[PDB]
This record gives sequence, structure tokens and C-alpha cells, in this order.
Amino acid sequence: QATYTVAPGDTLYSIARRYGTTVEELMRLNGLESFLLQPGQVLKLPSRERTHVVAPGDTLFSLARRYGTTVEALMRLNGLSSPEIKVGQVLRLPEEGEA
Ligand SMILES: CC(=O)N[C@@H]1[C@@H](O)[C@H](O[C@@H]2O[C@H](CO)[C@@H](O[C@@H]3O[C@H](CO)[C@@H](O[C@@H]4O[C@H](CO)[C@@H](O[C@@H]5O[C@H](CO)[C@@H](O[C@@H]6O[C@H](CO)[C@@H](O)[C@H](O)[C@H]6NC(C)=O)[C@H](O)[C@H]5NC(C)=O)[C@H](O)[C@H]4NC(C)=O)[C@H](O)[C@H]3NC(C)=O)[C@H](O)[C@H]2NC(C)=O)[C@@H](CO)O[C@@H]1O
Ligand SMILES: CC(=O)N[C@@H]1[C@@H](O)[C@H](O[C@@H]2O[C@H](CO)[C@@H](O[C@@H]3O[C@H](CO)[C@@H](O[C@@H]4O[C@H](CO)[C@@H](O[C@@H]5O[C@H](CO)[C@@H](O[C@@H]6O[C@H](CO)[C@@H](O)[C@H](O)[C@H]6NC(C)=O)[C@H](O)[C@H]5NC(C)=O)[C@H](O)[C@H]4NC(C)=O)[C@H](O)[C@H]3NC(C)=O)[C@H](O)[C@H]2NC(C)=O)[C@@H](CO)O[C@H]1O
Repeated sequence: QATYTVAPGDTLYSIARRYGTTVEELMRLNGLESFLLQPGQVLKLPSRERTHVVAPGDTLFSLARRYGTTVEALMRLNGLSSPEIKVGQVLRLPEEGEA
């Protein structure tokens, strides 16, 4: 069970984007009803997601932001020959140490 300790200025959103998860998942996992956090608060983190099925409207930029990584990592991991992507494509996502 990975955790993250809240620092001044952190929000559920900024933490979610850094770790490649969502506000709703952080709240579900930690039983939160409020966006109010205090420095020192320990938050349980979800496991890294392993794959994403590409949907209409997705782009490598947007998926890099969603999963806390980079276009470059997503391209390398999936052997992509250009920065464009296809509906239905299954993209492998980075592990914690390589995002
Ligand atoms: C490089 C580039 O340009 N990239 C862009 C992408 O960035 C862009 O994606 C969009 O990006 C937007 C900007 O990041 C984003 O908008 C933001 O959305 C989030 C989520 O809805 C908003 O988050 C809320 O922010 C408020 C403050 O504005 C937070 O309130 C603060 O909460 C803290 C923590 O609890 C609290 O601090 C505590 O305060 C008490 C005293 O009251 C103190 O005792 C405690 O010690 C203290 N705690 C700590 C830990 O410090 C603080 O008081 C309040 N503040 C106030 C004033 O009350 C909310 O908690 C927070 N919500 C959540 C759920 O986290 C944020 O405000 C939005 N910013 C803006 C500018 O709108 C977009 O959502 C995002 N969109 C997408 C689709 O991703 C994309 C797309 O355009 O384009 C490029 O890629
Ligand atoms: C038709 C159409 O599609 N139009 C498009 C249009 O929507 C697009 O414009 C964009 O719209 C979106 C969605 O509206 C905008 O995104 C929103 O942005 C705002 C501002 O950043 C966010 O507002 C914050 O919302 C949070 C909740 O999510 C608020 O937090 C809550 O605050 C209340 C009030 O204090 C708290 O209630 C109090 O709670 C205490 C207990 O703590 C209780 O004792 C009190 O009684 C209680 N008080 C009351 C009065 O009830 C409450 O607890 C707290 N919630 C939590 C969980 O802690 C926060 O205060 C809001 N911030 C501000 C500031 O007001 C909003 O979340 C966000 N929504 C989304 C979905 O992101 C977006 O900004 C906007 N963009 C632009 C450019 O305009 C446009 C363009 O995209 O396109 C059109 O087509």
C-alpha cells in the first residue's frame, strides 16, 4: 500500500495528476467528503493503472496528463512510430518508477 503525505499547497487534483489517478479515486480510497486537506495528512494511493483503451477524443498529450507521465514514455512503451493514436488501441502505461 503506497502512500503520500500532504504538503502545503497540495490539492486532491494536483496529487492525482502527479500520480496518474483521479480525484474521485483518491476520495473513495481515503473516505473523503471534503477537498480540505492538512499538511501531514497521509493519503493512500491506488495502484498504477496498467493499460488504457484509447477512446474518441483521446490524444497522447491528454493521456500523458491523465496518467502522470509523458508523450515520450507512452511512445517508447508502446513502440509508436508517430505521436498519433487509434481508437481501440490498448496502450501499456508506465510503472511508478518510470512514469
Ligand atoms: C501546462 C499547461 O498549461 N497545461 C494545461 C493543463 O493544466 C490543462 O488542464 C487543466 O488545468 C487546470 C489548472 O490546473 C485545471 O483547473 C483546476 O482544477 C482543479 C480541480 O477542479 C482546481 O482545484 C481546486 O483548487 C482550489 C483552489 O483554487 C482548491 O482549494 C484549496 O484547497 C486547499 C487544500 O485543501 C486549501 O488549503 C488548505 O487551506 C486551509 C485554510 O483554509 C489551511 O489550513 C490548510 O493548511 C491548507 N492545506 C494545504 C494542504 O495547503 C485551500 O484553502 C483551498 N483554497 C481556497 C481558496 O479555499 C481545491 O481543493 C481544488 N480542488 C480539488 C478537487 O483538488 C483548480 O482550482 C483549477 N484551476 C483553475 C485555474 O481552474 C483543470 O481542471 C484542468 N483540466 C483538465 C481537463 O485536465 C489542460 C486543459 O485545458 O490544458 C493544458 O494541458
Ligand atoms: C453548458 C456547458 O457545457 N457549458 C460549458 C462550460 O461549463 C465551460 O466552462 C467551465 O465550466 C466548468 C463547470 O462549471 C468550470 O469548472 C468548475 O470550476 C469551478 C471553479 O474553479 C469549480 O468550483 C469549485 O467547486 C468545488 C466543488 O467541486 C467547490 O467546493 C465546495 O465549496 C462549497 C462552498 O463553500 C462547500 O460547501 C460548504 O461545505 C461546508 C463543509 O465544508 C458546509 O458546512 C457548508 O454548508 C457548505 N456551504 C454551502 C453554501 O453549501 C463544499 O464543501 C465544497 N466541496 C468540497 C467537496 O469540498 C468550490 O468552492 C468551487 N470553487 C469556487 C471558486 O467556487 C468546479 O468544481 C469546476 N467544475 C468542474 C467540472 O471542473 C470551469 O471553470 C469553466 N471554465 C470556464 C473557462 O469558464 C465552458 C468552457 O469549458 O464551455 C461551455 O460550453
